[PDB]
Amino acid sequence: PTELPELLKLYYRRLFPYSQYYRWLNYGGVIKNYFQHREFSFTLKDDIYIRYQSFNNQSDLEKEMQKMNPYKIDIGAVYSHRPNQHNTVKLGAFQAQEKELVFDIDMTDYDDVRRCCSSADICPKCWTLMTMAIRIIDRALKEDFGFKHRLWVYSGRRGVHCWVCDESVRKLSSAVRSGIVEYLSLVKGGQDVKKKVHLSEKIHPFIRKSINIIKKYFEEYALVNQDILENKESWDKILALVPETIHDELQQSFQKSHNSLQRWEHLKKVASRYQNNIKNDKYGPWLEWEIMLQYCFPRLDINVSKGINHLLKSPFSVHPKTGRISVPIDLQKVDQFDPFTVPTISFICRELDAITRDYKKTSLAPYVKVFEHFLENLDKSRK
Ligand SMILES: Nc1nc(F)nc2c1ncn2[C@@H]1O[C@H](COP(=O)(O)OP(=O)(O)OP(=O)(O)O)[C@@H](O)[C@H]1O
Ligand SMILES: [Mn+2]
Ligand SMILES: [Mn+2]
Ligand SMILES: [Zn+2]
Repeated sequence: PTELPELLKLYYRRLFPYSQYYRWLNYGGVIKNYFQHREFSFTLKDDIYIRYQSFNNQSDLEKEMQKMNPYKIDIGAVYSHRPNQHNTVKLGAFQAQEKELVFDIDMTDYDDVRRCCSSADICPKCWTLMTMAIRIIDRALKEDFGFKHRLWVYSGRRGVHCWVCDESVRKLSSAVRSGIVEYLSLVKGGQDVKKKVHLSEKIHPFIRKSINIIKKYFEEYALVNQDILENKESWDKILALVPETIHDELQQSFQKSHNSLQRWEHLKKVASRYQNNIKNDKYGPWLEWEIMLQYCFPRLDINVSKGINHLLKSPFSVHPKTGRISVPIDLQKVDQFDPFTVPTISFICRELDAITRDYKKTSLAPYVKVFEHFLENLDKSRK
Protein backbone atom coordinates (compact mmCIF):
# COMPACT_ATOMS: atom_id res chain seq x y z
CA PRO A 1 0.00 0.00 0.00
CA THR A 2 3.08 2.22 0.39
CA GLU A 3 4.40 1.20 -3.04
CA LEU A 4 1.37 2.71 -4.78
CA PRO A 5 2.42 6.41 -4.97
CA GLU A 6 5.60 5.61 -6.91
CA LEU A 7 3.71 3.30 -9.28
CA LEU A 8 0.75 5.66 -9.72
CA LYS A 9 3.11 8.48 -10.70
CA LEU A 10 4.50 6.40 -13.58
CA TYR A 11 1.05 5.10 -14.57
CA TYR A 12 -0.46 8.58 -14.88
CA ARG A 13 2.62 9.92 -16.68
CA ARG A 14 3.09 7.21 -19.30
CA LEU A 15 0.27 4.62 -19.31
CA PHE A 16 -3.17 6.08 -18.53
CA PRO A 17 -5.01 6.44 -21.89
CA TYR A 18 -5.90 10.13 -21.69
CA SER A 19 -6.75 10.67 -25.35
CA GLN A 20 -9.22 7.77 -25.44
CA TYR A 21 -10.61 8.77 -22.03
CA TYR A 22 -11.35 12.32 -23.18
CA ARG A 23 -12.82 11.11 -26.48
CA TRP A 24 -15.25 9.15 -24.31
CA LEU A 25 -16.42 11.78 -21.85
CA ASN A 26 -16.33 14.69 -24.31
CA TYR A 27 -18.92 12.78 -26.40
CA GLY A 28 -17.82 14.32 -29.67
CA GLY A 29 -17.86 17.84 -28.26
CA VAL A 30 -21.35 18.40 -29.67
CA ILE A 31 -22.93 19.68 -26.43
CA LYS A 32 -21.51 22.82 -24.84
CA ASN A 33 -19.68 22.29 -21.54
CA TYR A 34 -20.50 18.57 -21.38
CA PHE A 35 -16.98 17.61 -20.28
CA GLN A 36 -16.38 20.79 -18.27
CA HIS A 37 -19.54 20.13 -16.22
CA ARG A 38 -18.61 16.51 -15.37
CA GLU A 39 -17.90 15.71 -11.74
CA PHE A 40 -14.82 13.68 -10.94
CA SER A 41 -13.99 12.53 -7.42
CA PHE A 42 -10.40 11.70 -6.47
CA THR A 43 -9.36 9.46 -3.59
CA LEU A 44 -5.96 10.35 -2.15
CA LYS A 45 -3.90 8.65 0.57
CA ASP A 46 -5.52 7.52 3.81
CA ASP A 47 -9.06 7.17 2.39
CA ILE A 48 -9.26 10.96 1.95
CA TYR A 49 -11.33 12.03 -1.07
CA ILE A 50 -12.48 15.21 -2.79
CA ARG A 51 -15.88 15.72 -4.44
CA TYR A 52 -16.86 18.01 -7.31
CA GLN A 53 -13.61 18.17 -9.23
CA SER A 54 -13.92 19.30 -12.84
CA PHE A 55 -11.57 20.25 -15.65
CA ASN A 56 -11.50 22.52 -18.68
CA ASN A 57 -10.09 20.12 -21.28
CA GLN A 58 -7.79 17.13 -21.72
CA SER A 59 -4.58 18.97 -20.83
CA ASP A 60 -6.14 20.27 -17.61
CA LEU A 61 -7.19 16.74 -16.63
CA GLU A 62 -3.74 15.29 -17.40
CA LYS A 63 -2.05 18.02 -15.35
CA GLU A 64 -4.28 17.58 -12.29
CA MET A 65 -4.10 13.77 -12.33
CA GLN A 66 -0.31 13.91 -12.58
CA LYS A 67 -0.15 16.47 -9.76
CA MET A 68 -2.50 14.60 -7.40
CA ASN A 69 -1.75 10.99 -8.47
CA PRO A 70 -5.02 9.77 -6.95
CA TYR A 71 -5.33 6.26 -5.58
CA LYS A 72 -8.81 6.03 -7.13
CA ILE A 73 -10.87 8.02 -9.63
CA ASP A 74 -14.68 8.07 -9.60
CA ILE A 75 -16.93 9.54 -12.31
CA GLY A 76 -20.14 11.34 -11.40
CA ALA A 77 -22.88 13.20 -13.25
CA VAL A 78 -22.82 16.12 -15.67
CA TYR A 79 -24.12 19.13 -13.76
CA SER A 80 -25.82 22.42 -14.59
CA HIS A 81 -22.65 24.34 -13.69
CA ARG A 82 -18.95 23.57 -13.37
CA PRO A 83 -18.69 21.27 -10.31
CA ASN A 84 -15.55 23.04 -9.09
CA GLN A 85 -17.62 26.30 -8.98
CA HIS A 86 -20.64 24.89 -7.13
CA ASN A 87 -20.06 27.13 -4.09
CA THR A 88 -20.50 30.19 -6.34
CA VAL A 89 -23.90 28.93 -7.58
CA LYS A 90 -27.00 30.21 -5.81
CA LEU A 91 -28.39 27.47 -3.58
CA GLY A 92 -30.84 25.12 -5.28
CA ALA A 93 -29.55 25.78 -8.80
CA PHE A 94 -26.65 23.30 -8.72
CA GLN A 95 -28.25 20.15 -10.12
CA ALA A 96 -27.23 16.90 -11.76
CA GLN A 97 -28.60 16.84 -15.31
CA GLU A 98 -27.19 13.80 -17.14
CA LYS A 99 -25.21 10.64 -16.47
CA GLU A 100 -24.62 7.24 -18.03
CA LEU A 101 -26.95 4.51 -16.83
CA VAL A 102 -24.62 2.30 -14.80
CA PHE A 103 -24.72 -1.13 -13.17
CA ASP A 104 -22.48 -2.56 -10.43
CA ILE A 105 -22.47 -6.31 -9.76
CA ASP A 106 -20.69 -7.70 -6.70
CA MET A 107 -19.96 -11.41 -6.31
CA THR A 108 -20.35 -10.93 -2.55
CA ASP A 109 -24.10 -10.61 -3.16
CA TYR A 110 -24.10 -14.31 -4.18
CA ASP A 111 -22.50 -15.74 -1.03
CA ASP A 112 -25.65 -17.71 -0.19
CA VAL A 113 -25.33 -19.64 -3.49
CA ARG A 114 -21.52 -19.84 -3.76
CA ARG A 115 -19.61 -22.67 -2.06
CA CYS A 116 -16.03 -21.86 -3.15
CA CYS A 117 -15.64 -18.24 -1.98
CA SER A 118 -17.10 -15.66 0.37
CA SER A 119 -16.81 -11.91 1.01
CA ALA A 120 -14.59 -10.15 -1.58
CA ASP A 121 -12.92 -13.36 -2.81
CA ILE A 122 -13.47 -14.62 -6.35
CA CYS A 123 -12.15 -17.66 -8.20
CA PRO A 124 -12.63 -19.40 -11.56
CA LYS A 125 -15.28 -21.73 -10.11
CA CYS A 126 -17.64 -18.83 -9.33
CA TRP A 127 -16.62 -16.25 -11.95
CA THR A 128 -19.12 -17.91 -14.30
CA LEU A 129 -21.79 -16.07 -12.28
CA MET A 130 -20.44 -12.86 -13.80
CA THR A 131 -20.34 -14.42 -17.27
CA MET A 132 -24.05 -15.20 -16.94
CA ALA A 133 -24.81 -11.76 -15.48
CA ILE A 134 -23.13 -9.99 -18.42
CA ARG A 135 -24.94 -12.16 -20.97
CA ILE A 136 -28.35 -11.78 -19.32
CA ILE A 137 -28.17 -8.04 -18.63
CA ASP A 138 -26.47 -7.08 -21.90
CA ARG A 139 -29.00 -9.03 -23.96
CA ALA A 140 -31.85 -7.18 -22.24
CA LEU A 141 -30.22 -3.75 -22.60
CA LYS A 142 -29.46 -4.39 -26.27
CA GLU A 143 -32.55 -6.32 -27.39
CA ASP A 144 -35.37 -5.32 -25.02
CA PHE A 145 -34.41 -1.66 -24.50
CA GLY A 146 -32.51 -0.95 -27.72
CA PHE A 147 -29.47 0.58 -26.00
CA LYS A 148 -26.57 0.55 -28.45
CA HIS A 149 -23.51 1.79 -26.50
CA ARG A 150 -22.64 -0.47 -23.58
CA LEU A 151 -19.21 -0.61 -21.93
CA TRP A 152 -18.59 -3.57 -19.63
CA VAL A 153 -15.69 -3.22 -17.18
CA TYR A 154 -13.97 -5.41 -14.62
CA SER A 155 -14.23 -3.61 -11.28
CA GLY A 156 -10.79 -4.79 -10.16
CA ARG A 157 -11.74 -7.03 -7.24
CA ARG A 158 -15.14 -8.74 -7.02
CA GLY A 159 -17.32 -8.13 -10.09
CA VAL A 160 -18.21 -6.04 -13.12
CA HIS A 161 -19.64 -2.69 -14.16
CA CYS A 162 -21.69 -1.63 -17.17
CA TRP A 163 -21.81 1.92 -18.56
CA VAL A 164 -24.80 2.55 -20.86
CA CYS A 165 -23.95 5.71 -22.78
CA ASP A 166 -26.57 6.38 -25.50
CA GLU A 167 -27.37 10.09 -25.61
CA SER A 168 -31.01 9.58 -24.61
CA VAL A 169 -30.05 7.07 -21.91
CA ARG A 170 -27.86 9.75 -20.34
CA LYS A 171 -30.92 12.00 -19.92
CA LEU A 172 -33.00 9.39 -18.08
CA SER A 173 -34.58 10.39 -14.78
CA SER A 174 -33.88 8.49 -11.58
CA ALA A 175 -37.50 7.29 -11.62
CA VAL A 176 -37.05 5.74 -15.07
CA ARG A 177 -33.67 4.25 -14.09
CA SER A 178 -35.41 2.59 -11.14
CA GLY A 179 -38.01 1.17 -13.52
CA ILE A 180 -35.29 -0.34 -15.70
CA VAL A 181 -33.68 -1.94 -12.64
CA GLU A 182 -37.02 -3.46 -11.63
CA TYR A 183 -37.55 -4.88 -15.12
CA LEU A 184 -34.15 -6.59 -14.88
CA SER A 185 -34.60 -7.92 -11.32
CA LEU A 186 -35.89 -11.30 -10.12
CA VAL A 187 -33.91 -12.25 -6.99
CA LYS A 188 -35.50 -10.45 -4.04
CA GLY A 189 -35.08 -10.70 -0.28
CA GLY A 190 -32.31 -10.33 2.27
CA GLN A 191 -30.78 -13.05 4.40
CA ASP A 192 -34.10 -13.33 6.28
CA VAL A 193 -35.80 -14.71 3.14
CA LYS A 194 -35.00 -18.28 2.08
CA LYS A 195 -36.87 -18.39 -1.25
CA LYS A 196 -35.91 -15.35 -3.31
CA VAL A 197 -37.54 -16.09 -6.70
CA HIS A 198 -41.27 -16.52 -7.38
CA LEU A 199 -42.50 -16.91 -10.96
CA SER A 200 -45.96 -16.35 -12.42
CA GLU A 201 -47.84 -18.96 -14.44
CA LYS A 202 -47.00 -17.30 -17.77
CA ILE A 203 -43.34 -16.28 -17.95
CA HIS A 204 -42.39 -13.01 -19.60
CA PRO A 205 -39.96 -13.25 -22.56
CA PHE A 206 -37.19 -11.58 -20.54
CA ILE A 207 -37.43 -14.41 -18.02
CA ARG A 208 -37.58 -17.14 -20.67
CA LYS A 209 -34.54 -15.77 -22.50
CA SER A 210 -32.65 -15.38 -19.22
CA ILE A 211 -33.45 -18.98 -18.21
CA ASN A 212 -32.20 -20.21 -21.59
CA ILE A 213 -28.88 -18.41 -21.07
CA ILE A 214 -28.47 -20.04 -17.65
CA LYS A 215 -29.33 -23.45 -19.12
CA LYS A 216 -26.21 -23.29 -21.31
CA TYR A 217 -23.98 -22.95 -18.22
CA PHE A 218 -25.95 -24.60 -15.43
CA GLU A 219 -24.50 -28.11 -15.72
CA GLU A 220 -20.81 -27.18 -15.72
CA TYR A 221 -21.22 -24.30 -13.26
CA ALA A 222 -23.81 -25.53 -10.75
CA LEU A 223 -23.69 -29.32 -10.93
CA VAL A 224 -19.95 -29.85 -11.49
CA ASN A 225 -17.95 -26.82 -10.33
CA GLN A 226 -20.26 -25.87 -7.45
CA ASP A 227 -21.59 -29.42 -6.94
CA ILE A 228 -24.75 -27.95 -5.43
CA LEU A 229 -26.25 -31.39 -4.70
CA GLU A 230 -22.98 -33.00 -3.56
CA ASN A 231 -24.31 -34.10 -0.17
CA LYS A 232 -27.16 -33.55 2.26
CA GLU A 233 -25.74 -30.30 3.65
CA SER A 234 -25.69 -28.96 0.08
CA TRP A 235 -28.96 -30.39 -1.25
CA ASP A 236 -30.93 -29.30 1.84
CA LYS A 237 -30.46 -25.67 0.80
CA ILE A 238 -32.18 -26.56 -2.48
CA LEU A 239 -35.01 -28.44 -0.75
CA ALA A 240 -35.68 -25.25 1.23
CA LEU A 241 -36.82 -23.73 -2.10
CA VAL A 242 -39.52 -26.29 -2.94
CA PRO A 243 -42.69 -27.42 -1.12
CA GLU A 244 -42.30 -29.72 1.87
CA THR A 245 -44.74 -32.28 0.44
CA ILE A 246 -42.03 -33.43 -2.02
CA HIS A 247 -39.03 -33.38 0.34
CA ASP A 248 -39.38 -37.04 1.36
CA GLU A 249 -39.49 -38.22 -2.26
CA LEU A 250 -36.49 -36.08 -3.23
CA GLN A 251 -34.55 -37.10 -0.12
CA GLN A 252 -34.84 -40.78 -1.05
CA SER A 253 -33.85 -40.24 -4.69
CA PHE A 254 -30.85 -38.09 -3.72
CA GLN A 255 -29.52 -40.81 -1.40
CA LYS A 256 -30.02 -43.42 -4.13
CA SER A 257 -28.18 -41.24 -6.69
CA HIS A 258 -24.42 -40.94 -7.14
CA ASN A 259 -23.74 -37.32 -8.16
CA SER A 260 -25.30 -33.88 -8.58
CA LEU A 261 -25.98 -34.52 -12.28
CA GLN A 262 -28.22 -37.48 -11.40
CA ARG A 263 -29.89 -35.72 -8.46
CA TRP A 264 -30.78 -32.71 -10.62
CA GLU A 265 -32.56 -34.87 -13.20
CA HIS A 266 -34.63 -36.37 -10.38
CA LEU A 267 -35.50 -32.93 -9.03
CA LYS A 268 -36.72 -31.79 -12.45
CA LYS A 269 -38.95 -34.85 -12.85
CA VAL A 270 -40.53 -34.46 -9.40
CA ALA A 271 -40.94 -30.69 -9.78
CA SER A 272 -42.71 -31.02 -13.14
CA ARG A 273 -45.16 -33.41 -11.42
CA TYR A 274 -46.02 -31.19 -8.43
CA GLN A 275 -49.58 -29.84 -8.37
CA ASN A 276 -49.50 -26.15 -7.45
CA ASN A 277 -53.15 -25.19 -7.99
CA ILE A 278 -55.74 -27.81 -7.09
CA LYS A 279 -58.41 -26.15 -9.24
CA ASN A 280 -56.60 -27.00 -12.47
CA ASP A 281 -54.67 -29.97 -13.82
CA LYS A 282 -51.78 -27.75 -14.91
CA TYR A 283 -48.13 -28.71 -14.36
CA GLY A 284 -44.82 -27.12 -15.29
CA PRO A 285 -41.16 -26.41 -14.53
CA TRP A 286 -41.71 -23.28 -12.42
CA LEU A 287 -39.85 -24.74 -9.42
CA GLU A 288 -36.90 -25.87 -11.54
CA TRP A 289 -36.68 -22.38 -13.04
CA GLU A 290 -36.92 -20.65 -9.66
CA ILE A 291 -34.01 -22.73 -8.37
CA MET A 292 -31.83 -22.05 -11.41
CA LEU A 293 -32.64 -18.33 -11.18
CA GLN A 294 -31.92 -18.12 -7.45
CA TYR A 295 -28.48 -19.69 -7.99
CA CYS A 296 -27.43 -18.00 -11.25
CA PHE A 297 -29.48 -14.90 -12.16
CA PRO A 298 -27.80 -11.46 -11.90
CA ARG A 299 -28.02 -9.69 -8.55
CA LEU A 300 -27.51 -5.97 -9.13
CA ASP A 301 -26.23 -3.47 -6.58
CA ILE A 302 -29.41 -1.55 -7.28
CA ASN A 303 -28.67 1.75 -5.52
CA VAL A 304 -25.77 2.31 -7.93
CA SER A 305 -28.19 2.36 -10.88
CA LYS A 306 -31.08 4.37 -9.43
CA GLY A 307 -29.49 7.73 -8.55
CA ILE A 308 -28.32 10.13 -11.23
CA ASN A 309 -25.71 11.64 -8.85
CA HIS A 310 -24.12 8.32 -7.88
CA LEU A 311 -20.37 7.94 -8.35
CA LEU A 312 -18.81 4.87 -9.96
CA LYS A 313 -15.17 3.86 -10.22
CA SER A 314 -13.71 5.00 -13.52
CA PRO A 315 -12.57 2.58 -16.21
CA PHE A 316 -8.75 2.38 -16.12
CA SER A 317 -8.73 3.43 -12.48
CA VAL A 318 -6.70 1.25 -10.15
CA HIS A 319 -8.51 -0.75 -7.49
CA PRO A 320 -6.35 0.16 -4.47
CA LYS A 321 -7.14 -3.04 -2.55
CA THR A 322 -5.81 -5.32 -5.32
CA GLY A 323 -3.70 -3.07 -7.55
CA ARG A 324 -5.67 -4.34 -10.55
CA ILE A 325 -6.64 -1.95 -13.34
CA SER A 326 -10.39 -1.69 -13.99
CA VAL A 327 -10.26 -2.86 -17.60
CA PRO A 328 -12.95 -3.07 -20.30
CA ILE A 329 -14.28 -6.55 -21.06
CA ASP A 330 -14.45 -7.76 -24.67
CA LEU A 331 -18.03 -8.94 -25.19
CA GLN A 332 -16.99 -11.26 -28.03
CA LYS A 333 -14.71 -13.07 -25.54
CA VAL A 334 -16.70 -12.82 -22.31
CA ASP A 335 -16.47 -16.56 -21.65
CA GLN A 336 -12.66 -16.38 -21.92
CA PHE A 337 -12.27 -13.45 -19.51
CA ASP A 338 -9.86 -14.32 -16.68
CA PRO A 339 -9.79 -11.74 -13.85
CA PHE A 340 -6.45 -13.22 -12.71
CA THR A 341 -4.75 -12.23 -15.96
CA VAL A 342 -5.88 -8.61 -15.48
CA PRO A 343 -2.68 -6.55 -15.10
CA THR A 344 -1.89 -4.85 -11.83
CA ILE A 345 -0.30 -1.42 -11.85
CA SER A 346 2.90 -2.99 -10.54
CA PHE A 347 2.91 -5.50 -13.41
CA ILE A 348 2.53 -3.03 -16.28
CA CYS A 349 5.02 -0.61 -14.69
CA ARG A 350 7.52 -3.48 -14.67
CA GLU A 351 6.71 -4.30 -18.30
CA LEU A 352 7.05 -0.67 -19.37
CA ASP A 353 10.77 -0.54 -18.54
CA ALA A 354 11.79 -4.21 -18.71
CA ILE A 355 14.46 -5.14 -21.25
CA THR A 356 7.93 4.60 -27.20
CA ARG A 357 7.15 4.40 -23.47
CA ASP A 358 3.37 4.07 -23.60
CA TYR A 359 0.76 1.40 -22.91
CA LYS A 360 1.33 -0.36 -26.26
CA LYS A 361 4.48 -1.88 -24.72
CA THR A 362 2.43 -3.46 -21.91
CA SER A 363 -0.38 -5.90 -21.16
CA LEU A 364 -2.78 -2.94 -20.95
CA ALA A 365 -2.81 -2.63 -24.77
CA PRO A 366 -5.58 -5.15 -25.62
CA TYR A 367 -7.88 -3.55 -23.03
CA VAL A 368 -7.43 -0.10 -24.59
CA LYS A 369 -8.31 -1.66 -27.95
CA VAL A 370 -11.64 -2.88 -26.55
CA PHE A 371 -12.20 0.67 -25.27
CA GLU A 372 -11.42 2.07 -28.73
CA HIS A 373 -13.89 -0.29 -30.44
CA PHE A 374 -16.57 1.12 -28.11
CA LEU A 375 -15.47 4.70 -28.83
CA GLU A 376 -15.56 4.11 -32.59
CA ASN A 377 -19.17 2.91 -32.37
CA LEU A 378 -20.02 6.09 -30.45
CA ASP A 379 -18.32 8.17 -33.16
CA LYS A 380 -20.22 6.41 -35.95
CA SER A 381 -23.47 6.96 -34.06
CA ARG A 382 -22.93 10.73 -34.13
CA LYS A 383 -21.92 10.95 -37.83
N1 LIG B 1 -18.26 5.89 0.41
C1 LIG B 1 -18.59 6.11 -0.87
N2 LIG B 1 -19.03 7.34 -1.21
C2 LIG B 1 -19.36 7.54 -2.46
F1 LIG B 1 -19.79 8.78 -2.73
N3 LIG B 1 -19.33 6.74 -3.51
C3 LIG B 1 -18.89 5.53 -3.15
C4 LIG B 1 -18.51 5.14 -1.88
N4 LIG B 1 -18.11 3.81 -1.88
C5 LIG B 1 -18.25 3.44 -3.13
N5 LIG B 1 -18.74 4.43 -3.95
C6 LIG B 1 -18.97 4.31 -5.38
O1 LIG B 1 -19.75 3.16 -5.62
C7 LIG B 1 -19.08 2.31 -6.57
C8 LIG B 1 -19.43 0.87 -6.29
O2 LIG B 1 -18.91 0.52 -4.99
P1 LIG B 1 -18.13 -0.84 -4.76
O3 LIG B 1 -18.96 -1.98 -5.38
O4 LIG B 1 -17.82 -1.12 -3.34
O5 LIG B 1 -16.75 -0.73 -5.54
P2 LIG B 1 -16.25 -1.26 -6.96
O6 LIG B 1 -17.45 -1.92 -7.70
O7 LIG B 1 -15.64 -0.14 -7.69
O8 LIG B 1 -15.12 -2.34 -6.68
P3 LIG B 1 -15.28 -3.84 -6.16
O9 LIG B 1 -14.56 -3.96 -4.89
O10 LIG B 1 -16.76 -4.08 -6.01
O11 LIG B 1 -14.74 -4.72 -7.26
C9 LIG B 1 -17.61 2.66 -6.42
O12 LIG B 1 -16.90 2.38 -7.61
C10 LIG B 1 -17.65 4.16 -6.14
O13 LIG B 1 -17.63 4.97 -7.31
MN1 LIG C 1 -18.64 -3.39 -7.12
MN1 LIG D 1 -21.28 -2.34 -4.95
ZN1 LIG E 1 -15.07 -18.95 -6.03
